[PDB]
Amino acid sequence: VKFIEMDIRDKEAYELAKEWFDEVVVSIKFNEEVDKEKLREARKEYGKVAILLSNPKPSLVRDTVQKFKSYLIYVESNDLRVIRYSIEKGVDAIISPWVNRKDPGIDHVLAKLMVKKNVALGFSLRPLLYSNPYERANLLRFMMKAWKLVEKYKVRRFLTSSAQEKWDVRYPRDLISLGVVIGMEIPQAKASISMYPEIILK
Repeated sequence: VKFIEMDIRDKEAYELAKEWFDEVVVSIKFNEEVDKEKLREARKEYGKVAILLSNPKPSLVRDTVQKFKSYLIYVESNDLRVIRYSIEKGVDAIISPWVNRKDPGIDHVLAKLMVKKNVALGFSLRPLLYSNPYERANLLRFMMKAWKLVEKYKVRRFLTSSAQEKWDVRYPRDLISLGVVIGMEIPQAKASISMYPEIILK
């Protein structure tokens, strides 16, 4: 089986993940404008790079999906309006929408739209690692609820470290264990780091 890490956000984490996965995608964060040159080099260098829009305005999302068609586009936002809109615009993935929210960041209506628009939901490990015991428990609760919805409607999904440091990276074995903890069966967790990433990449 070919395991894939869809979201690495640090150079040293990338080098380590490359030793453990068949393919690693590096996410380049942008908040106001997407820089073609900053991306261009990443492609030649890393090969596979995703544009990560962090708390973007709707206009930024629209522009990006139009201009950069050959790039994967991920959206991280805690604004339900932006999340819904990004899904409608057909971005490739919504990453951990429950972060900085008091709910899963996804519901029945949104899950249905995600499947229709072929948008994936990315489950990040990082938040759990950086949180204290109490915060971790709340995050897990929201992640579990998000998983049940994703499973119920067959929404594409993937597990990822979303690593910012070398020590945030995890071997497939341990990402699978994360999947089980949030409620996935072993095969589902395995598919979340192989089959689904393959479908998302095409």
